[PDB]
Amino acid sequence: AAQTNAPWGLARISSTSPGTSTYYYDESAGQGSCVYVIDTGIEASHPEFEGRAQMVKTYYYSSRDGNGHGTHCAGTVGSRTYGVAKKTQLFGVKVLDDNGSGQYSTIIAGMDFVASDKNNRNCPKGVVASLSLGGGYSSSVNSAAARLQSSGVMVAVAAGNNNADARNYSPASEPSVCTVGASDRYDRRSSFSNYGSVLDIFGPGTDILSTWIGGSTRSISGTSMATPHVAGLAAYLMTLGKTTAASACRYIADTANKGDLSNIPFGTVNLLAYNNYQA
Ligand SMILES: [Ca+2]
Ligand SMILES: [Ca+2]
Repeated sequence: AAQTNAPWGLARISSTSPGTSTYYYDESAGQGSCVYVIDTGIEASHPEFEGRAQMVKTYYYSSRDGNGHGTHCAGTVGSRTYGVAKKTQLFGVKVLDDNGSGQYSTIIAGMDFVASDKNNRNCPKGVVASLSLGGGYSSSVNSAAARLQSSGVMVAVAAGNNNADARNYSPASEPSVCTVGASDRYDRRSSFSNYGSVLDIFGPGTDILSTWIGGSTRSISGTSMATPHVAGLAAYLMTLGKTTAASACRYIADTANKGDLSNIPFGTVNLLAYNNYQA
C-alpha cells in the first residue's frame, strides 16, 4: 500500500533516504496488535481513529484529553492519515493531567495497570506501550518500565528534550526498554533531542503533523513525537510476524537505516527507524 503526500515522518520510515513524500507499507497495517498510549488521554471520538481507540483508565476526574498531547501521540501510532500502524487498536491510559504533568507514583501505577490489563484484551499479534513522558532519574520509575517490558509488552519511551545525556532521565535511562531519540526532515538529530549510550533508536521528531483535540490537527516537535513512530513500527512488525515484544527494539535497531544522521555525538547510535518495505 502507498499513502501519497504523507507527513514527512511516515515517508521517512519507509525510505532509505530523506526527502520522499510517499509512505509505503504492508496492508496488514498492524491489525491484531494493540498499543497502549500512556499520556494525557486520547480523544477517541476523533474521526481519524475510526472507532479503533478507547480510553481504558484514568487517574484524574475525567478520562478526556483536555491537553492534546496524548491525542497527538496516539495519532502518530495509529490514526488513518497520520499513523504508522493504521489498523491497530489503541488504548488510552491517562496518567498525565490536562497541563501535561503527573506524579511519578501515578505514572508507575499506570505502567503496572497496563501489565495487568493486557491479559483482558484480544491482541493476538502482541502488545505495545508508548510512553512520551519523563523527568529526572528515578530508580522506581525505571523499575516500573522494566516490569512492563518483562510482562511481555514492547515498551517504547522518549529520550527527553534537554539536549543532554539521557542517563539522567527516567524512564529513558532504563536499559531494558526501547529509548527513542528525535531527528528532523534533513536527517539531523533534533536540536533538543537527548543522546547517549542508552538510546536504542531515532525516529522522526521535528515538525510532526498529527491529530489534536477538538477533532483537529497540528504540528509539534519533541522526542514525544518520535516515540510513537517507533511504537507504531513495532506493532506493524509484530503483526507481520517479523519480531516479538521481547525482541522488537533489537530487531528495529538491526534493520534500521545506519549512518544517515548528522550531529550524533560519539557514543550514541546512528540508527533511524525503517520498515524495510518491499512491494
Ligand atoms: Ca540512507
Ligand atoms: Ca534499551
